[PDB]
Amino acid sequence: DNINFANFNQDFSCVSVGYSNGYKIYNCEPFGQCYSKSDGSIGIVEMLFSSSLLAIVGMGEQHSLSPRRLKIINTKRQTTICELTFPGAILAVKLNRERLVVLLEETIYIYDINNMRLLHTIETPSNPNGLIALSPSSENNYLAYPSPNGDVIIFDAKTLQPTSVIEAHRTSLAAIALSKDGLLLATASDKGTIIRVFSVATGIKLYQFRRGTYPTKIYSLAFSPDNRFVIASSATETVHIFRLRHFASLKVPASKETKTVVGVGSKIWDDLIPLVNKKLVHIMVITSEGFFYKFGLDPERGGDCVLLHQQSLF
Repeated sequence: DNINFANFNQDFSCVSVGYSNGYKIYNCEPFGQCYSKSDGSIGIVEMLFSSSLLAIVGMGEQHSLSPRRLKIINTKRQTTICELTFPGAILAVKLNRERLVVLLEETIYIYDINNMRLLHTIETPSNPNGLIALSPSSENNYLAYPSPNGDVIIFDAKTLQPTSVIEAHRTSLAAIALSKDGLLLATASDKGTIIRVFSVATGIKLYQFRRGTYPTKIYSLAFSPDNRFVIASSATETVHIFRLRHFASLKVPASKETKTVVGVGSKIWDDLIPLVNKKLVHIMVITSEGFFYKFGLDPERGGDCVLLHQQSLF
């Protein structure tokens, strides 16, 4: 394909992948397949941390799979928890320990993941690019989604009330992300010149970073799990690392306008590199072509990140 879909789980410790003939789970550290399952064509396959709970959506209409349907399964018990049938293409599925959120182009569905009770529905301006962020923290259980121009609505998925409207950018968003603890929001507009970081709990703009001079498509934002860094990849295939312009950067070895998703490992590693050992933050890049590139970031010195490993998800 080489792949239909690939995403990190919530703490960047695994990657889930959908293919024309099934889905796989990979551990990031060390890299290797830890689950495989033959099936139909899989469009979305999302994890719940490293539990055995998977959320699965078909790519294309099949007998037992569809883009309009969500299957919640348990890999250990090898059972189906439920299936939910929606009135249109599922653009995104996000999860934490208290909530399941399902995104359609003009509707957000919020579930209690414990009993699968539909808790609340949100009608929205068209979100064809399927932008959404859901806090991995049940204590700070916030949901962020755009409301076009570049407004971001913050929603309290615990109390089911709106919290704030953040005027992130003048034009429509290209990318969005929340921190591990749910408390920081990072944004970029479709112009991708400026990256912003907001306090979710107060709406306060904490940071602002210039990605570059000329506009570009930002594919992906991510926080380090300690809130020390925010990362951004784009169509130029330059990935920038901003420490809360760049403290560090790296170049993804892929053609221009290759879509990427980025993640950062939670631990600092004592990598042996040409010899010295350097304690490095691991930045991971998944390309639409199914390539997995792991770079090492010097949290002290920054600069251009060394490529540590290339893997393949196919």
